[PDB]
Amino acid sequence: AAIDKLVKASHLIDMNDIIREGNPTLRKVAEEVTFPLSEKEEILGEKMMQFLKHSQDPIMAEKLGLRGGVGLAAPQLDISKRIIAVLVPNVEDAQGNPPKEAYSLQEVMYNPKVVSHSVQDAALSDGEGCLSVDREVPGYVVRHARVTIEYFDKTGEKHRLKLKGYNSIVVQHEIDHIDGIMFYDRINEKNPFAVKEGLLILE
Ligand SMILES: [Zn+2]
Ligand SMILES: [Zn+2]
Ligand SMILES: [Zn+2]
Ligand SMILES: [Zn+2]
Ligand SMILES: [Zn+2]
Ligand SMILES: [Zn+2]
Ligand SMILES: [Zn+2]
Ligand SMILES: [Zn+2]
Ligand SMILES: [Zn+2]
Repeated sequence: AAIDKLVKASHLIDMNDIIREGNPTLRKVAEEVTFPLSEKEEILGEKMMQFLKHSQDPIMAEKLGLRGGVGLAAPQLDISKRIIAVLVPNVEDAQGNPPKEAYSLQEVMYNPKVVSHSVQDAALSDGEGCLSVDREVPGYVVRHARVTIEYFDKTGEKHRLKLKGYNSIVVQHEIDHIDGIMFYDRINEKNPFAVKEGLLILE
């Protein structure tokens, strides 16, 4: 089982742990976790966060052969549980000063879901990618501009959070993975770059 390989104390998640487009696990609805968490589930969360951390450190990323990334969902590791990790850094300013907060979003989320959202839609100008998808896929991935989410942390504490902009896009993309939805499911079928009036194009 994947879970045993991934939770071994010395194991670091890398690209070779990521399942590929076509693997049926990517299209399942992932199973809810129960609290208190098993050790495996707690460790998996930690390994997932560490993966993002490693991904974002140019030298660790070079060492492990990782591209930079801000999100990861358990189904991408062949684990059909509702566990996602998100790590969205703030950027340095023009003078090279680090931001006051390292991250605008940093969480391992258990059983996350969208509980409400804006009528307005948004999409990243540059489109979206996927660690599991080894194809070029152009177009606007159309999502909710703003969302309210609930989730539980590793302790079982419930959180409720409003998200907008890029962080909104990120959590939606991850939650989609745990529902068996892929980014290109949300790209217009006739014209990948169609803009419905009022769509927020995010720079
Ligand atoms: Zn591995
Ligand atoms: Zn069940
Ligand atoms: Zn722990
Ligand atoms: Zn490390
Ligand atoms: Zn609620
Ligand atoms: Zn709705
Ligand atoms: Zn993804
Ligand atoms: Zn929705
Ligand atoms: Zn399509």
